[PDB]
Amino acid sequence: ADLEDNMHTLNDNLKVIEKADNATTVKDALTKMQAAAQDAWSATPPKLEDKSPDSPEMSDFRCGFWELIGQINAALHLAKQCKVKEAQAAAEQLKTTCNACHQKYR
Amino acid sequence: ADLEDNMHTLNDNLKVIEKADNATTVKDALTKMQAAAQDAWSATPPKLEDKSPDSPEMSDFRCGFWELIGQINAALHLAKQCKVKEAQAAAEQLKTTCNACHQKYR
Amino acid sequence: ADLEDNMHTLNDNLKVIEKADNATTVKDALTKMQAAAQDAWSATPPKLEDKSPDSPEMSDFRCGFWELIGQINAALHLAKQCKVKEAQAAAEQLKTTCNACHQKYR
Amino acid sequence: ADLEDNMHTLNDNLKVIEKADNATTVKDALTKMQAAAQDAWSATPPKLEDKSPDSPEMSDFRCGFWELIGQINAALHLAKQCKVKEAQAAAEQLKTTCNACHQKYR
Amino acid sequence: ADLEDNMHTLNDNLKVIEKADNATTVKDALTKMQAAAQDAWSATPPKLEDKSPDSPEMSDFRCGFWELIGQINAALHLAKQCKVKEAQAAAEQLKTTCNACHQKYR
Amino acid sequence: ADLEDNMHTLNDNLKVIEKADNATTVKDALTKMQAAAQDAWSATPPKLEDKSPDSPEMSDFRCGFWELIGQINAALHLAKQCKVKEAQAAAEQLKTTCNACHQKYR
Amino acid sequence: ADLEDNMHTLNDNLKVIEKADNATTVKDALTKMQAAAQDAWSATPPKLEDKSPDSPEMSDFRCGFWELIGQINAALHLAKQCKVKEAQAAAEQLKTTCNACHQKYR
Amino acid sequence: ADLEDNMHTLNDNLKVIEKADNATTVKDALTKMQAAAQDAWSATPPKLEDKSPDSPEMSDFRCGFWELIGQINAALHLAKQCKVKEAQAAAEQLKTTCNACHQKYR
Amino acid sequence: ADLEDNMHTLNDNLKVIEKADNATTVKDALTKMQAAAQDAWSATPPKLEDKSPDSPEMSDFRCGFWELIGQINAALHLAKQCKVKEAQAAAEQLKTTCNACHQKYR
Amino acid sequence: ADLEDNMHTLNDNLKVIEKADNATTVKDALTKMQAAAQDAWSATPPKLEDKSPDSPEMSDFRCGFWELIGQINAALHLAKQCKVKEAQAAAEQLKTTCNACHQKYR
Amino acid sequence: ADLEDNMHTLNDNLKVIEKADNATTVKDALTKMQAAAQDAWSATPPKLEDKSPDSPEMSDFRCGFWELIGQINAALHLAKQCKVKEAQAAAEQLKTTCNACHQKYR
Amino acid sequence: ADLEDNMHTLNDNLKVIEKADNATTVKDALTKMQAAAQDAWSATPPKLEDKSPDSPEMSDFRCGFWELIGQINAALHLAKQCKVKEAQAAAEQLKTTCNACHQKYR
Ligand code: HEC
Ligand code: HEC
Ligand code: HEC
Ligand code: HEC
Ligand code: HEC
Ligand code: HEC
Ligand code: HEC
Ligand code: HEC
Ligand code: HEC
Ligand code: HEC
Ligand code: HEC
Ligand code: HEC
Ligand SMILES: [Fe+3]
Ligand SMILES: [Fe+3]
Ligand SMILES: [Fe+3]
Ligand SMILES: [Fe+3]
Ligand SMILES: [Fe+3]
Ligand SMILES: [Fe+3]
Ligand SMILES: [Fe+3]
Ligand SMILES: [Fe+3]
Ligand SMILES: [Zn+2]
Ligand SMILES: [Zn+2]
Ligand SMILES: [Zn+2]
Ligand SMILES: [Zn+2]
Ligand SMILES: [Zn+2]
Ligand SMILES: [Zn+2]
Ligand SMILES: [Zn+2]
Ligand SMILES: [Zn+2]
Ligand SMILES: [Zn+2]
Ligand SMILES: [Zn+2]
Ligand SMILES: [Zn+2]
Ligand SMILES: [Zn+2]
Ligand SMILES: [Zn+2]
Ligand SMILES: [Zn+2]
Ligand SMILES: [Zn+2]
Ligand SMILES: [Zn+2]
Ligand SMILES: [Zn+2]
Ligand SMILES: [Zn+2]
Repeated sequence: ADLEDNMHTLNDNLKVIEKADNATTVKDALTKMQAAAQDAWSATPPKLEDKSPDSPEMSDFRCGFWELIGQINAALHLAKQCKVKEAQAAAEQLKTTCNACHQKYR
Repeated sequence: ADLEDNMHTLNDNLKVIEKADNATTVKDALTKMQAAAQDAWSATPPKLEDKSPDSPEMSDFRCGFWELIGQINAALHLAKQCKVKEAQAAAEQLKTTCNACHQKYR
Repeated sequence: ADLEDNMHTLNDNLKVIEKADNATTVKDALTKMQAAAQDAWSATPPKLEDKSPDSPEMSDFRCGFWELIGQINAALHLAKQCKVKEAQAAAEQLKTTCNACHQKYR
Repeated sequence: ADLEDNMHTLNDNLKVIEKADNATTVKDALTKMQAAAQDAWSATPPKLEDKSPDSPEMSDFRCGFWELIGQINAALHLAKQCKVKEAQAAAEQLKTTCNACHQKYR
Repeated sequence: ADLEDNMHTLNDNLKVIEKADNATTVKDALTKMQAAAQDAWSATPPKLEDKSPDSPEMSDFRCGFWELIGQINAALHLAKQCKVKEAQAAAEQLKTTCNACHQKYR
Repeated sequence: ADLEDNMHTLNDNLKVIEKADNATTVKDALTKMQAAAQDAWSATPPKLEDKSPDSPEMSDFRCGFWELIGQINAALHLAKQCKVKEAQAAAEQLKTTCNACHQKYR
Repeated sequence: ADLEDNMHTLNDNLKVIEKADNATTVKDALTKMQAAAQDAWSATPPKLEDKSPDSPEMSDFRCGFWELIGQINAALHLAKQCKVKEAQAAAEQLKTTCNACHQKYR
Repeated sequence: ADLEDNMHTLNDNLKVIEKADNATTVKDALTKMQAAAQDAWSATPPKLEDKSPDSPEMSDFRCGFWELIGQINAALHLAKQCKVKEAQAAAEQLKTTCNACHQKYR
Repeated sequence: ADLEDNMHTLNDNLKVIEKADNATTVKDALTKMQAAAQDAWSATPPKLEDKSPDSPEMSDFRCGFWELIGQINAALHLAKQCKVKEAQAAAEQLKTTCNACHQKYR
Repeated sequence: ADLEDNMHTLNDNLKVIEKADNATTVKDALTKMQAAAQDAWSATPPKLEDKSPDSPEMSDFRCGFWELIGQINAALHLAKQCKVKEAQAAAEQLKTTCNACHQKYR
Repeated sequence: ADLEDNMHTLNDNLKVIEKADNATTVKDALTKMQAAAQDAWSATPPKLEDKSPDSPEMSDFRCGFWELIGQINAALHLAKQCKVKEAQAAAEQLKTTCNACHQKYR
Repeated sequence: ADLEDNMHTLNDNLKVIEKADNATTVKDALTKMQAAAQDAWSATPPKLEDKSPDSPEMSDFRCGFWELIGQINAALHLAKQCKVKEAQAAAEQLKTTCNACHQKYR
C-alpha cells in the first residue's frame, strides 16, 4: 500500500474501533492498523522528498511511527485481554500522536 | 502477558541460562526472553503512567528495551552457533542493561 | 551469519540488483538484504568491541542499521509494484547509508 | 465486519483500483473486495429486517451479491494475468451491479 | 457423510447452541453446521430421486440449502462478535429454512 | 484458465473417469473438474457478451454451472466412499447438464 | 463438549459405523470417537463429583477411558487397512467397555 | 526443561491464574501448565533415582502426574468456555494433587 | 504397522542408538521409537487374544507400553540436550521394560 | 496419472504456453508440465514392456525424461523472471526432446 | 542414515510388502524405500572409496540407484491405484535391480 | 538466480565452510550450495549455447552437476551429524568436481 492508503487504513480503523461493541471487532481493527503502520514507517512523505534520508526530519518521522506502533501494540494488548472500553480509550489517545506528526509533515 | 510477568520471564530465563550445560536449553531460554522483551517495549511502566507518551522518559524506556532486544538477539546468535559459554557470558552482561533501566523507572 | 558475511550479502545483492532486468530478481535480492540487515543491527563491530553497549557509538551503529532497513523496505516496496528502474535507483541511493556507517566504524 | 463496513471496503477498493498503476495494487484491492462481498451476501439490510428470510426481496439481495462476487472474480482473473487496464475496466463496470441493488434496498 | 447424517449433525448442533452459555461453544457448533450444510446441498433426497437434476424440485432444494448456509454464516458472524444471545436467536430463526424444505421434501 | 480451457479440462476428465479402474484416478479427475467449474462459473460466454451482466441469460448460465458443481460434488462423494462404478455412472450422467447448457449458450 | 455431549458423539458414531459400507465412513467415525474420548477422560462424572480427585472411583473411571481409547485406536487401525467388516466388528465389541463403565459410574 | 524448571512453571502459572481478570490470561497460563506437566511425567525425581522404573514409587509418580494432567485439562476446558472464576477455582483445587505427590516424593 | 513390525522398529532403533556418535542420529531413532510405541500400545498380542480386553493381562500390557513411552520420552529429552552418552545409557535402561513385558507375553 | 495422461498433459500445456500473453499463464502451465514429467519418467512404455529394466532402451527412456525435466525447469526460470517471449521460445525448443523420444519409443 | 542403514530399510520394507494384505501397508513401505534410496544414491560404497568421485564405477553406482528409484516409484504408483497384488509383484521384481548392483559393488 | 550467480554462491559458501567453527554455519552453507546446484544443472553455459540440448557436451554438463549435487548432499549428511571437520574436508574435495567441469566448459 502507498503512504496515503496506509493513512486511510489508520483513519478508517479508528472509526471502526470507536463504534465497536466487542473485542473481536476491536482486535481486528487494531491488527489492520499495526500492519499499516509497519508499512508506513519506511515511506518518505511528499513534503520530505527533497530531504536527505538521514535528516532530522526523516528520523523524526520514523520515530513518530515507531511510537505510534508501540501505542497500537499496547491498545491491541488491552483488546486481547477483552478490555473493550480500555482499548477504545487507548485508540482515542492515539490521535494525539497522529496529529503531532501531521502538524510537522502532512 | 503484563509488564511484570514479562519481567519475571526475563528474570527466570537468566537463571536458566546461568545453570544450563547445553545450547538447546540456552537457545530456548533466550527465545523466551526475546518474546518477553518484544511484548514489553510498548508497555507503560507504573511510575510513568502520568507522563506524556512521547516524553523523554517514555522514549528512553523504549530505547532501553530495544537495546536489550539487540543484546538478547546477539546472545541467541552465539547460542545458535552452539557457543554455550559465550552465550552465557553475553546473558550475564545483559544484567547491566536491566539494572540501568531499573534505576530510572522500576 | 556473522557480521562480515551479512555485509558480503548486502554487497553481493546490490550488484545483482544493478544488473537485473526484471522485478523478480530485484525483489529476491532485496529480501536477502532485508534479512542480512535484520541479523546485523544487533552485532558489535570489531572496532567497537571495547565500548559500552549503550555508548553513543553503538547506538549510532544501530540507528544507521535501522535506517538502512527502512530504505531496503522502501526499495522492496517499489519492486513489489514491479517498478524495476525505480527500485534499482533506490538501491543505488542505499550506498550513501552504507558508506556513511563505514566511514565511522568499518 | 458489518454490512456498512463491507460496503465501505468495496467503495474504497474501487478507488484504489481506478488510480492504480500496477497489477499488485489491483490484485490486492480486488482480493479485499472479494472478501467483503463474501462477508456481506449473508447479511440483512436494514430496509429488509422485517421480511421473511425467503422473501422475494431477500432472495433478490442474495442473488445480486452472488452476481457481484462473480464479477469481482472475473476482474481478479484479469488482474492475475497482469492485465491492469482490462481489470480496471472490469472494476468500473461492476458499479452497475452496486447501483442496481442500491436502487432497491439501500 | 450421507444426507441423513448431515441432517442429524445440523439438528444436534442447534440443540448445543440453545443450551450453550458462551460464545466458544456456539461458534464450534455453527462451524460444524457449516460443514454439514456444505456437504449436503449437492445431495438428491429420497423423495426427489425420480426427478430431473434440473427439475424445479431439485433447484428449489439447492436454493434452500444456499439460504441455510447464508443464515448459518450470519449466526456465526454474531457468535464471532461474542454475541451469544443474538447468535442463539439467529440459530432459532434458521429453523424456518429447515422447516420449509422439510415440508416439501422430507 | 479461460472458459475454453476450463471446458477442455472438464471434457478431458470425463474421459479419464470413464476409462479408470480405481477410486484414486476417479477422485483426482473429479477434483480437477470441481476446480475448472469453480473458475468457469464467473465467466461470460461469447454468445452472452452483449447481454447485461444481470440478464436472464447470464443468470441462467450461472445457475447451470452451480447445478454442474453440485453434480460433480455428488460424484466425488461417491468416489470418496470408493464406489468406483457408481461414481463413473454419476460422471456419465453429468453429460445431460453439460448438454443442456451447451444447447442454449455454447 | 461436556461429558454428555462426548457420550452422545460416541453413540452416534457407533451407529454410523454399524450401517456403513466403506472404509472412509468408518475411519471418519472412529476418528470422531477418538476425539470425544480424548476430551472425556479428564471429566468428572456426576456420580463421582463428591469423591476425591484421586479416589479409587475416579482412577477407575480414567482407566476405563484409556481402555476405550485403546480399543478405538485398534478399530481405527483395521479401518486404515481398509478392513471394513473387521473394523465394524471391533466397533461392536467396544460396547462391552462402554457397558462396563456405565454399570459402575453412569 | 528439567523437572525443577517444570515445577517452577507450574507454580508460576498458578499465581498468574489466581490474579487474572480475563480468560486469555487464564487459558495461556493453563496451556503452559499442560506443557510443563506433559514434560515432567516421564522424569525421575531425585529421591527415586535408585528405584526400579516399574517400582511402586515410580508408577505412583507417573499416576499422580497423569491425574494432574487430567485436572489441568479440565480447568482449561472451563477457561476455553471463558469461565474465568470457575477455571480459577479448578486451578486452586489442583493444589491438592501437587501436595499429595510432594508429601511422598519431594 | 502391525505389532510385530512396530517391535522390529523398536529393536532396530535401539541398535542405531548404541552405534551412534552424535545427537542427531540418536534423536531421529528415538522419534521413530516414540511413533512405534504409540502405535503398538493399543494392540492385542497373540498370547492374549483369548483374554478379556479389561483382563489383568491386557491392563498390564497397556501399562508396560505407557512406561516404555515415558522412558523413550526421557531419553529423547537427554538427546535434545545433545547428551549423547546419557541418552545412550537411557536407551539401554529401557530394555528392562522391553524384557519385562516379553517375559510374560511374547 | 498414467503415462498417456501425463503425455496429454504435456501436450495441452505446450499449447497453452504458445497462446499465452502473460507470465502467470505460462508459469502455471510449466508447473503442470513439471509434475507430469516427474510422474512419467519412471513408467515403462508399451513398446518397451518386454525389455529388461536396465536395458539400453529403458535407460535411454529415463535419460530423455531427465533432459525434458531440465528444459522445463529452464523455461520456468525464464517465466519466473516474467520473460514471456523467451519462455515461449524455450517451450518450443523442448519439442526436440519430446520428438526424439517419440521417434524411438512411441 | 548411513548406506548400511538405508539398505537395511530397503530389505525390511520388501519383506513388509511381501506379507502385506492391503494397499495402505504397501504404500507406506514403498514410501520408506523411496526415502532410503534418496538418501543412499549420494553415498560412496566401501569398495569404491578408492575410486575418483567421477570414476566409471561411481557413476554406474549412481545410475543403478536412479534405476531403483524409478522402479520403486512405479510400484508406488500401482499401490496408489490400490492394486495391491500388482504392486507386490513390482516390489518382488525390484530384487533384480538390487542384485545387479550388489554383484558389482556390494 | 542466473548461472553466474549460482556459481558465485557455490564459491562463497566454500569459503564460509572452510572458515567455519560450528555445524550450524556449515549446514547453512551446504544447504545454500545444494539450492544453487539444483538451480544450475538445467542451465546452458555460454560456450554450449549453439550445441544440441542432447549433445555429448550438454549431457556431460548435466552429469557433472548431478555428481556435484551428490557430493554436496554427502557433505551435508556429515554436517547434519555435527561432524564439522569431516564436512569441511568433504567440501574441500568437491573442488575437484568444480575444476573438472570448468576445464571443459567455462
Ligand atoms: C508521522 C509519523 C505520521 C503519523 C504517526 C500518522 N500520520 Fe497520517 N499522515 C502523515 C503524512 C506525512 C501524511 C501525508 C501523506 C501524503 O501522501 O500526502 C499523512 C496523511 C494522513 C491522512 C490523509 C491521507 C490522504 O488521503 O491524503 C490521513 C487521513 C491520516 N494521515 C490519518 C492518520 C491517522 C488516523 C493516524 C494515527 C492513527 C496517522 N495518520 C498517523 C504522517 C503521519
Ligand atoms: C527498561 C527498559 C527495563 C529493562 C531493560 C528491564 N526492565 Fe525489569 N522492570 C522495568 C520496570 C519499569 C519494572 C517495574 C514493573 C512494575 O510493574 O512495577 C521492572 C520490573 C522488573 C522486575 C520485578 C517484577 C515484579 O514482580 O514486580 C524484575 C524481576 C525485572 N524487572 C527483571 C528484569 C530483567 C532480568 C531484565 C533484563 C534481562 C529487565 N528486567 C530489563 C524496566 C525494565
Ligand atoms: C553500519 C550501520 C553499517 C551499515 C549501514 C553498512 N555497513 Fe558494511 N560494514 C560495517 C562494519 C562495522 C563493517 C566491518 C565488519 C568487520 O567485521 O570488520 C562493515 C564491513 C563491510 C564490508 C567488508 C566485509 C568484509 O569482508 O570484511 C562490506 C563489503 C560491506 N560492509 C558492505 C556493506 C554494504 C553494501 C552496505 C549497504 C547496503 C553496508 N555494508 C551497510 C557497518 C555497516
Ligand atoms: C445488494 C446486493 C448490494 C450490492 C451488490 C452492493 N451494495 Fe452497497 N449497499 C447495499 C445496502 C443494502 C446498503 C445500505 C446498508 C445500510 O446499513 O444502510 C449499502 C450501502 C452502501 C454504502 C454506504 C455505506 C455507509 O458508509 O453507510 C456504500 C459506500 C456502498 N453500499 C457501496 C457499494 C459498492 C461500491 C458496491 C459494488 C462494488 C456495492 N455497494 C454493492 C446493498 C448493496
Ligand atoms: C432442504 C433444502 C433441507 C434443509 C434446508 C434442511 N433439511 Fe433436514 N432434511 C431434508 C430432507 C430431504 C430430509 C430427508 C432425508 C432422508 O434421507 O430421508 C431431511 C431430514 C432431516 C432429519 C432426519 C434425518 C434422519 O435422522 O433420518 C433431520 C433431523 C433434519 N432433516 C434436520 C434438519 C435441520 C435441523 C435443518 C436446519 C438447520 C435442516 N434439516 C435443513 C431437507 C432439508
Ligand atoms: C453452462 C452452464 C455450461 C456447462 C454446465 C458446461 N459448459 Fe461446456 N461450454 C459452455 C459454453 C458457453 C461454451 C462455449 C465456450 C466458448 O468460448 O465458446 C462451452 C464449450 C465447451 C467445449 C468446447 C471448448 C472449445 O475449445 O471450444 C467443451 C469441450 C465443453 N464445453 C465441455 C463441457 C463439458 C464436458 C461439460 C460438463 C461436464 C460442460 N462443458 C459443461 C457452457 C457450459
Ligand atoms: C467410563 C470410562 C465410560 C465409558 C468407557 C463410556 N461411557 Fe458413556 N457414560 C459414562 C458416564 C459417567 C456417563 C454419565 C454422564 C452424565 O453426565 O450423567 C455416560 C453416559 C453415556 C450416555 C448418555 C448421555 C446422556 O446424554 O445422558 C451415552 C449415550 C453413552 N454414555 C454412550 C457411551 C458409548 C457409546 C460408549 C462406548 C463407545 C461409552 N459411553 C463409553 C461413562 C463412560
Ligand atoms: C508428583 C506426581 C508431583 C506433582 C503432581 C507435582 N509435583 Fe512439584 N515436585 C515434585 C518433585 C518430586 C519435586 C522435587 C524435584 C527436585 O528436583 O527436587 C517437586 C518440586 C516442586 C517445586 C520446587 C522446584 C524448585 O524450585 O526446586 C515446586 C515449586 C513444585 N514442585 C510445584 C508444584 C506445583 C505447583 C504442582 C501442581 C500444580 C506440582 N508441583 C505437582 C513432584 C510433583
Ligand atoms: C509389552 C508391553 C511390550 C513391550 C513394552 C515391548 N514389547 Fe516387544 N513384543 C511384545 C509382544 C507381545 C511380542 C510378540 C508379538 C507377536 O506378534 O508375536 C513382542 C515381540 C517383539 C519382537 C519380535 C518381533 C518379530 O519380529 O516377530 C521384538 C524384536 C521386540 N518385541 C522388541 C522389543 C523392544 C526392543 C522393546 C523395547 C524397546 C519392546 N519389544 C517392548 C510385547 C512388548
Ligand atoms: C520419452 C522420454 C518421452 C518424452 C520425453 C516425451 N514423450 Fe510423449 N510419449 C512417449 C511414449 C513412449 C509415448 C507412448 C505412450 C503409450 O502409452 O502409447 C508417448 C505418447 C505421447 C502422446 C500420445 C498420448 C495419448 O494420448 O495416447 C502425446 C500427445 C505425447 N507423447 C506428447 C509429448 C510431449 C508434448 C512431450 C514433450 C513436452 C513428450 N510427449 C515427451 C515418450 C516420451
Ligand atoms: C547399488 C546401486 C545398489 C542397489 C540398487 C541396492 N543396493 Fe544394497 N547394497 C549396495 C552396496 C554398495 C552395499 C554395501 C554396503 C556396505 O556398507 O558394505 C549394499 C548392501 C546391502 C545390504 C547389506 C547391509 C549390511 O548391513 O551389510 C542389504 C540387506 C541390501 N544392500 C539390500 C538391498 C535391497 C533390498 C535393495 C533393493 C530393493 C538394494 N540393496 C539395492 C548397493 C546397492
Ligand atoms: C559444470 C558441471 C560446472 C560445475 C560442476 C561447476 N561449475 Fe562453476 N562454472 C561453470 C561454467 C560453465 C561457468 C561459466 C559461466 C559463465 O557464465 O561464463 C562457471 C563459472 C564459475 C565461476 C565464475 C562466476 C562469475 O563470477 O562469473 C565460479 C566462481 C565458479 N564457476 C565456481 C564454481 C564452484 C566453486 C563449483 C563447485 C563447488 C563449480 N563452479 C562447479 C560450470 C561448472
Ligand atoms: Fe532513536
Ligand atoms: Fe436462483
Ligand atoms: Fe475470545
Ligand atoms: Fe484409500
Ligand atoms: Fe494404572
Ligand atoms: Fe544442534
Ligand atoms: Fe547417464
Ligand atoms: Fe508478478
Ligand atoms: Zn505498502
Ligand atoms: Zn475507507
Ligand atoms: Zn503480553
Ligand atoms: Zn518464575
Ligand atoms: Zn547471523
Ligand atoms: Zn559473494
Ligand atoms: Zn464481517
Ligand atoms: Zn459427506
Ligand atoms: Zn447426535
Ligand atoms: Zn482461470
Ligand atoms: Zn469438550
Ligand atoms: Zn523439558
Ligand atoms: Zn500401525
Ligand atoms: Zn530392520
Ligand atoms: Zn500418475
Ligand atoms: Zn486435454
Ligand atoms: Zn542418512
Ligand atoms: Zn535461478
